[PDB]
Amino acid sequence: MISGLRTLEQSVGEWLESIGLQQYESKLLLNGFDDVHFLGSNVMEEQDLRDIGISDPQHRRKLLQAARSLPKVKALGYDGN
Repeated sequence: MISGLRTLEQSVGEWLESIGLQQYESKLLLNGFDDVHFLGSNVMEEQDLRDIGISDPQHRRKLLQAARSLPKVKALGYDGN
């Protein structure tokens, strides 16, 4: 999703709360993955979400979309602001 309407200051809880996965926050926190400024750095692959607990499809594809949709991402084409 090249587009997205979100806040420029959201934490793990709130972030996951916007998608309804705040319940799995504990898993994303106990795995030292709470770093919101790493969602774009860390691999954040399916296996990563599975190792923490998120082994669901609607929970893996969602966390991967909201994670990659974040700023500071490897430019692939067409620069923007």
